[PDB]
Amino acid sequence: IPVKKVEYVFIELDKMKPHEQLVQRELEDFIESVTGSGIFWKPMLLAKIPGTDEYLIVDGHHRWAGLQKLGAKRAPSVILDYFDEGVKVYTWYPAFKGDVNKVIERLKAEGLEVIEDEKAEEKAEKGEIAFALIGEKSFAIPGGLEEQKKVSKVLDEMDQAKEIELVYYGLKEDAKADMEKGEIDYVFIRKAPTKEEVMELVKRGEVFSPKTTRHVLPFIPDKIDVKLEDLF
Ligand code: NA
Repeated sequence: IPVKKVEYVFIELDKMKPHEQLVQRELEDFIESVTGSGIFWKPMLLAKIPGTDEYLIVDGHHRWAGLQKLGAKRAPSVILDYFDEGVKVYTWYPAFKGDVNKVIERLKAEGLEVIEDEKAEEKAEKGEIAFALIGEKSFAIPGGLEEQKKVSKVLDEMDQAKEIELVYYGLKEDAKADMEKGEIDYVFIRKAPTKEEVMELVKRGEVFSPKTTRHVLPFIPDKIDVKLEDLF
């Protein structure tokens, strides 16, 4: 898709509402980058929540949260019509380099079930279980939203402890191709939400587990060049 210079507008951070949780490494990396470079270059993508003067964060949770942590006030933003057909939503695929037996033990310690099930991926994609865990073997992790959050918490902890390397793939096919090559061991598969589900969630004040949405527009917003000091 084409890159397009789009006009941004500064929006106050306190008007932005998240729809998903954070990955600690991504939060800390953003803070390190923006303070080290002094430049904010990737605009927030926002959509107004109907009946309010608040915005759904479409893209930029880690940027918003990092700026809030730094004590900033505003961020450059592109305002979208969320239900325009050009706005599409997919998901991310958490994958790891590491020992699946250690991951499974940690998942079970958090009260999750991990069940060998050759239909796990199909069930996950239908929204019937929290995640499928797919590699040499195929496991179902039953549940829904709360169980997805428990899985993600374990992964973030193991990422921080360097027990695994935790990476997020945009495309399931890419994760599977890298597993074939021996670059990753297992991938977690869940169903993407619909846009209607995202907006319903933010309207009730709730959030998904980290990296639940991956939004795509008909164009790529060109990068911008805003000084960090201008956000305060
Ligand atoms: Na997202």
